[PDB]
Amino acid sequence: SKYGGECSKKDNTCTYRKDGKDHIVKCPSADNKKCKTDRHHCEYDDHHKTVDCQTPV
Ligand SMILES: [Cl-]
Ligand SMILES: [Cl-]
Repeated sequence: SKYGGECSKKDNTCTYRKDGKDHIVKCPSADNKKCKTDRHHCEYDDHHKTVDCQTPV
């Protein structure tokens, strides 16, 4: 599945909720996937094993 959360601009991480716990994973350093805006929605995609801290709004 895909798991949603919020990104930290300070740390360039995504904190996502999965099975009742929070998990923190680095965002990519790629320009249009990194955490550009603090607390932007982010997702960990467990099908692709990928993270995006600029999920489509
Ligand atoms: Cl937790
Ligand atoms: Cl910000």
